Amino acid sequence: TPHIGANRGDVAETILLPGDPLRAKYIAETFLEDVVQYNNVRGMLGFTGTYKGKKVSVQGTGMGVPSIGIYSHELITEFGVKNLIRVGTAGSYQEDVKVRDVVIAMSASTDSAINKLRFNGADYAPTASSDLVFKAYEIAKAKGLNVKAGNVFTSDTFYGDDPNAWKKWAEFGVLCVEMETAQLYTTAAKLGVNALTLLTISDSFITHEVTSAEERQTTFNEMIEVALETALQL
Amino acid sequence: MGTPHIGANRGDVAETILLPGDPLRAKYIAETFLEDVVQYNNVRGMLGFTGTYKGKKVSVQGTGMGVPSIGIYSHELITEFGVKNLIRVGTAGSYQEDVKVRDVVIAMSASTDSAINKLRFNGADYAPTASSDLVFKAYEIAKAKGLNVKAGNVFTSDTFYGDDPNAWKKWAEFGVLCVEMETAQLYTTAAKLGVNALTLLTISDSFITHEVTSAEERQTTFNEMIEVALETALQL
Amino acid sequence: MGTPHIGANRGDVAETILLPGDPLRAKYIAETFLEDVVQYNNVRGMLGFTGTYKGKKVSVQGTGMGVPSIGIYSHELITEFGVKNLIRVGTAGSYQEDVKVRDVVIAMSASTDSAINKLRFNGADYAPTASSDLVFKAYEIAKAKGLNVKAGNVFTSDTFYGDDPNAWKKWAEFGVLCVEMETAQLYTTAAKLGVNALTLLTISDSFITHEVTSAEERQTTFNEMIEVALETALQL
Amino acid sequence: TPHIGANRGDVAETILLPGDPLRAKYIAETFLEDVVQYNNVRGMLGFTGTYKGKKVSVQGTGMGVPSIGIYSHELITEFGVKNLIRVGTAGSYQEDVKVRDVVIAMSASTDSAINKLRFNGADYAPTASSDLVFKAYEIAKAKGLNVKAGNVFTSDTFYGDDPNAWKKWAEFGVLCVEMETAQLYTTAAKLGVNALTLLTISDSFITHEVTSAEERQTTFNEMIEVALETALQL
Amino acid sequence: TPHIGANRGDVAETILLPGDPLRAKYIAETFLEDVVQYNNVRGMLGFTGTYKGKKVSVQGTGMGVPSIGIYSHELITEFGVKNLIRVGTAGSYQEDVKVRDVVIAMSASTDSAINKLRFNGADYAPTASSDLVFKAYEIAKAKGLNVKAGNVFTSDTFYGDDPNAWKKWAEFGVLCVEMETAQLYTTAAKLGVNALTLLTISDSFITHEVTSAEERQTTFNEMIEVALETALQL
Amino acid sequence: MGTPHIGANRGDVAETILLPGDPLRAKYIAETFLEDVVQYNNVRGMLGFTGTYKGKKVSVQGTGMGVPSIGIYSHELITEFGVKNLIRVGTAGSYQEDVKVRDVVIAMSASTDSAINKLRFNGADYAPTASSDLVFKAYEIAKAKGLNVKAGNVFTSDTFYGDDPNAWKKWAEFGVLCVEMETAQLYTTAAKLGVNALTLLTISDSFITHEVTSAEERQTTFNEMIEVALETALQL
Repeated sequence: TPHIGANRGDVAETILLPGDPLRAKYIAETFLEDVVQYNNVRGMLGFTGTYKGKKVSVQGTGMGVPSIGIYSHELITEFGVKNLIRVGTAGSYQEDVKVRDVVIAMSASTDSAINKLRFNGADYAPTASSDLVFKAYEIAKAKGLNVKAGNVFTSDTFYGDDPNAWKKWAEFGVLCVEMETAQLYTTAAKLGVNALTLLTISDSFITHEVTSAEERQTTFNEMIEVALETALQL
Repeated sequence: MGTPHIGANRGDVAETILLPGDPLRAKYIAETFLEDVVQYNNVRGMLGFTGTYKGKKVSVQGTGMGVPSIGIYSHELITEFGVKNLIRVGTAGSYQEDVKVRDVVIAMSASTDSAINKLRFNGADYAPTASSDLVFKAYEIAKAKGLNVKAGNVFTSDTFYGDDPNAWKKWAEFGVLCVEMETAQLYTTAAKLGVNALTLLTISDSFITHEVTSAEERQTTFNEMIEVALETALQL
Repeated sequence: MGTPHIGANRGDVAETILLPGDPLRAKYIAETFLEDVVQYNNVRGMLGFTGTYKGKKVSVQGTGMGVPSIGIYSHELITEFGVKNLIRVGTAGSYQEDVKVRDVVIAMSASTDSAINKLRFNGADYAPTASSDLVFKAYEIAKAKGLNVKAGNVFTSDTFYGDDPNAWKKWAEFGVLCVEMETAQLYTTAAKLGVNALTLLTISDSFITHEVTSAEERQTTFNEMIEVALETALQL
Repeated sequence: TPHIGANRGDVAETILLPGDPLRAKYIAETFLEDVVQYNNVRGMLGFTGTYKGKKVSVQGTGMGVPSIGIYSHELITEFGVKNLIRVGTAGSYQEDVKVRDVVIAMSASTDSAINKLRFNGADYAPTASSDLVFKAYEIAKAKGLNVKAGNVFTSDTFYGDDPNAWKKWAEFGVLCVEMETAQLYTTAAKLGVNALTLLTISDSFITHEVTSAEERQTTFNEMIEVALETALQL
Repeated sequence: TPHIGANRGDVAETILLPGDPLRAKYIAETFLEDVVQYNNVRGMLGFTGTYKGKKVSVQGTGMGVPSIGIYSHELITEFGVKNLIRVGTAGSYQEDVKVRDVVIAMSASTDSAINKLRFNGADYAPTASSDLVFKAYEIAKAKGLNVKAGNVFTSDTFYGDDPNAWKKWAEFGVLCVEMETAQLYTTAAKLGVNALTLLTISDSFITHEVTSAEERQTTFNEMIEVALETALQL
Repeated sequence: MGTPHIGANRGDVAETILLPGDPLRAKYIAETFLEDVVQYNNVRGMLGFTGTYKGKKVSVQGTGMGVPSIGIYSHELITEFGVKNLIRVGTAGSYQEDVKVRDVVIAMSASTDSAINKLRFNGADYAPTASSDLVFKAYEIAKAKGLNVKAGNVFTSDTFYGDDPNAWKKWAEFGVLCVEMETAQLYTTAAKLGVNALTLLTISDSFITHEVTSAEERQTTFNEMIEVALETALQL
């Protein structure tokens, strides 16, 4: 409510969640029919339309655990959302994981304290909904995409103090780093709904390639198609 | 051209910047208080503007909500665009009976439940702290404006919707004035990079009372805060 | 010859291994499902066997209970004996009403109260995660076998007899399927060493219901799990 | 009571708190009139007198968070003290911060666990009373002292294992290291009273200058004058 | 019960606890008369017999804090065991501590989280029963053994990532590393019974000597004799 | 001459030192038990003395209260003045019914809520431990003196006035004998620097009973403890 200026009914049961509200705009204009914009509070654009006849929503979450914490909670509790598919970007930690590859997050490691606080310092592993993982994987394979499914690192920090810090995570099989998933999976689990993160590799700690701002906003089409086809099967 | 989060050139951003959380509030500040306004950023809709206030160049830009979001923007602004003075202008919820709605709070420091510094200092407690020159200038301006100003510790929360309704009380017992979501990061980043930072906050609600205020009332108080921030900007 | 915990030579262990906690369960699996069985380990009574399943070499070995115990065995098996695929086959207690006794759980990941990774990552939260190729193969086999299969997060407990009877509930609220004592270590070690790991679990009891099952019933379900693990082994 | 051998009434509402009881003695003999010694328990000297007609107290706290924890608590709860002004010494972490400079602590970073324990591992920032900060700053400026006001580090450890450990703190703007303030500010906040720390730089991690024991006890007059003038305005 | 397949009465009041069940077998066959095997669940052999006329038990615990946590709890609560003497192996952290030396653990440092969780992150020091320490020390000295008594490190990890990690512990006087004692001492203290760990040095971080599997199982006789003589006096 | 906290020369301090928390107790010990006493320290009023006991040189010095205070004094004494044996002689509050007022406790080890070692060992649990030679000598002396002596774990508290009246109980359930404020630091420092340390404690009050004792009674028991410490000193 304080953050989404709309009524229950305005948002579909399944929603795609880019971090960038302008990417939500792009998805809505490019892939959906009969689009209605239901939110402009804080510029966090949210749209509802149809994809091949099925109602779907798309809305920006902003960057970081706390921002997506706010939007995922409100979407679930106040708008009755049941399936949440993050479509985001991430920096590769693996030579095997290339700029513009698509990755499924089975789980999310994190340096956020959100769960450390709640479990008295133990290690909760935020985990994807298996059904969504399986469906998204199958759709991807049927499309010719060599999609990997594994652990991603959700960081609070884009500009770390130590340029070599990523290497410890990569040694333990972490595919890439992004900034939202540990929170999305935690909240989905807590509230009894379903969540999946798909990512497009936008930067690389191996080769140091950086995609442009325009490229991230309007050209990562493969992940969007996977997410939409996934939504269609839910 | 720019950074992956700010699509502008060096020179497009003034040396002093105001930092509302909401990019629509940046647009409002720019339209309301600045002359000859140019928009330098639209990446991710994170509106940023540059204009003059009483003849002096000043910028204003949304940061998004939360420590990680402002961490990205403050870092890029300082290292890529040469920003020297960063003044957050936000809203907060009061934890104290004598911190009333429509009061202005100056953050001397920020407590937090974010893990950003716990990681950095091997589990020790770093206290993110405001630039004193900015605290002193802002206080004297606010006072002379006749405003009800408090200066103290604020709580930078990582979690808006927490498990425990009463958890704020522990912080309130230890004198914390109010809760917001950005300041510990702003102060840490400015300290690391050797620049100047200040957070000003209008009290928009109270965990203690349930006083209601009109939109006109809220606008007037917000404008007062912005004036304090801009008159501060003038003296740097 | 060997390591201080496995008294065998390189070559004695197949590239894929099943890992019951109980070495008497390793003996049972070997006798029941494997041909031309050779025992390669008796050090500390930690029985390990190598035989063929449908003509393919496969090993099976007890790990002991707990993160430190499986930490020793998995490390030695991988680094000294060249094991590439490690499939734990265990029992677990259900934390969920729809995770019923005699169900099979595939661990996609493992939460834990062990400090092994807290130490490694400076207090951050590493999520030990299964090899997806093994998760996908095992799921499809179990499904086609008509089994009631769930795939999700399991809790690797350091303490069987804890101070607090209700402590599991916090984990259950956050979707944890069941509790066991080895998986976070198995997944972390396999990830570090660049090999493949999977945990399969039969639900032996419930924290929610108190359903009773016969030994024949328990044997049948256990055999089904082993078949899934061995049919998975076949495709690697 | 177990630690201060005196009755309510014997201590003034405003008190100066050096760590060194012999420095309390010095302040009392040098700056106060009509001095009465109210405490000698454990040799922790405490005096009450007048400064320009206003009643003030001065008492040693001992070194370290736990010692000042004891004395600040007893002073507030049993003796009705309302304003607590620590006048201490500290080692510089900044080239800008010279031996014999005076510093105001706006806040205190710490490696003490006192607050980690209480806030479930979150980061409480012990903070000075703004009124005292402003008054002390103004008095200092009117005296010709270039006083800095910023973050100080309260350590449990004088002799650290790592000779380079201080450098991380200095990178993040920490002015100097002392051993009391995080506790004084925490207790003052908890009990609803007012606190300020003034420090004289007695050692330097930059130049390695060390002042003598005599110098710390009887020659740091500038901070004492600021504190007394501050008390006078309260 | 789930882990020990026997009835109250089958186990004596004093028990020796090697980690290795085959070492329990060795002790029982070599030192005890009238031996009965009371446990074979999970192959964790347990025996009861007499040593010089006094009933004693010996049982394997398995390796690691969680495994001994299980067996020590069941032994105490369900079988009425009152004295628990671990007879284990450990790797030396001190040039002074040689392969085949015998060590008494007065206390156990640990990297286990078992107590961090329980004491809100404070530092509980698991400590031996003084009576058993004194008796075992005296017996050892009367045998000609130069026995050391000090702090041992209970680790969850045999194969650490950092080959130099042990050096910090050795600097602070840690004698050797093993994998059970912090748990045994914690549980004994909690349940109000008595515990002692004796160790034989089986590996050395100084010289890199490694004893064989056979040697650990059947040749560490000196510690066994000390433990048995200790039991006899209880 | 000296250190910033001890105003004396090398040679002024004996190789064995007794360490009361209270410097007035150091003065009392020196006057009561030592011959040919010289005061070597008055810095910060932290009285230190050197005299002979039965012809042997021994020192005695106040440490102040708390881990940080004794951290300074023990470090300087060892590294600058060549002290080899450090024996704290203090008071403590009992956590146990069979640890009665006027009993003597020998600290085998010290639990703590200080963060000194949590920082040092990356969040692991170091157990500060007494020198066994000193534990054994002191126990045998105390026993032969007919004293009621206990040897075990003590709790080194960082906070005298804690938030929670019942918090000691957790420690009491896990066998902790009593609470004091210095020992974890003393034992850690002596271990680091390769020297010998022991804490002896007279039980001055009880968290369990509320027994009252006369000053004469308290003096007698304290003198007994000092005798144990000094007879121990004699044999080093």
